[PDB]
Amino acid sequence: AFNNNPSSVGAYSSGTYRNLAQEMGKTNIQQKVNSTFDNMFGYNNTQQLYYPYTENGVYKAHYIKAINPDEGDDIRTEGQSWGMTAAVMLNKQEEFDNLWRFAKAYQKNPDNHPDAKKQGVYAWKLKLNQNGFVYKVDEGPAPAGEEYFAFALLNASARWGNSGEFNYYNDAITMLNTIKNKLMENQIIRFSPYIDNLTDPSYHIPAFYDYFANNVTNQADKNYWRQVATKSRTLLKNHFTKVSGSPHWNLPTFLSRLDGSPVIGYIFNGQANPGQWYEFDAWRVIMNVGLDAHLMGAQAWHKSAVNKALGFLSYAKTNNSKNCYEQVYSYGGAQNRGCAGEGQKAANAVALLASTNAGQANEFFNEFWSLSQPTGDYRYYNGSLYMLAMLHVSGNFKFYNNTF
Repeated sequence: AFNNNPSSVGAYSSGTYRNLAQEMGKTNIQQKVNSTFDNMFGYNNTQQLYYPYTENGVYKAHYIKAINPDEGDDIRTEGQSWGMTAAVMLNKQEEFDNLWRFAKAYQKNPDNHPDAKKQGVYAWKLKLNQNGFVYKVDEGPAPAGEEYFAFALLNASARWGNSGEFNYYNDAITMLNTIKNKLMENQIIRFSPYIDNLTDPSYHIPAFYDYFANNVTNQADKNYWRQVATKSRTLLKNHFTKVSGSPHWNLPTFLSRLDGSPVIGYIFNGQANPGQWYEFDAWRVIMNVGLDAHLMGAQAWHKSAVNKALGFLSYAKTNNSKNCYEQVYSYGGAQNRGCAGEGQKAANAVALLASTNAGQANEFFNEFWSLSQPTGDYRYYNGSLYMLAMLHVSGNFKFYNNTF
């Protein structure tokens, strides 16, 4: 029985986590969740994304391989912090520290970096030189990584304690301070440290902030993060209000102004796509809403947000000869980028945690649950979200609080 009226109390306060998959009637879920991790983390160059990093043949750490069939493989912070996240969620501590060692060592920018805006942040692109070593391809942050880096670490601490190799809890504070100091603007997460009145809706994870707050001890910082959470929901609320119907047709967008306006067209050099596109990043907004609705409780905006989004994708599936919804949508029109992949389907599966239309829910869930785990060239992004979505639909994405 899908629970078509999600609690306005969150899983976080109540300690009651939903098991979407279970509700949807499914079976052997934990197996899937586990096999999912196991494959993603097993040496098989198939679903695998977890790769060991050796230097002169002395093992160092592990990293998540952002597998690139076009531009050629690189190493991004996002997928790394995701790795750490899944690890801690599945009590895989061996793997966790492997990835965190890598991150702390190779992704991190020295705090004596000439550029202050780059200091202690995490280089978003790293690559493997033909010689065999890691180096920074791009020294600018992907603030979402640091976001999850912090979240992953707070949990790691709470789960395993900080007497091991890594003092997760301190590592976590540093990160949190970094985000405050290098990745914010009026408490709204930057799309970059260099542009202003700019955010990426897909970075907002209101519940994470609330969580951060409960895991910082001093009364000043509790407020900071509680504020950031308030503003973040507000942001998504507004953003979602703004995308309602014409001209946007209820799909969130790549970039946003802090008021929640979709950034129309190009506004800076390098910008892959126009800001008003529902694309690879925007894929995650309703996924984040679900997560939020689940953990922090479902308000109406949540419900409307996921529903209408999902609705359009549903409605669009009929508007198509190839009988699917597409990867990119501008002003409600198909940008012809092929049919939705596993990661996009995975995203929408989580979104159902705020959904209320049970019919819809079955449409979207059975579509994700039927997929086989991402393999091949485009498997980095899809597999990463597949893994996250696996924890989400299985009652395995939990907030683990530290006690003081």
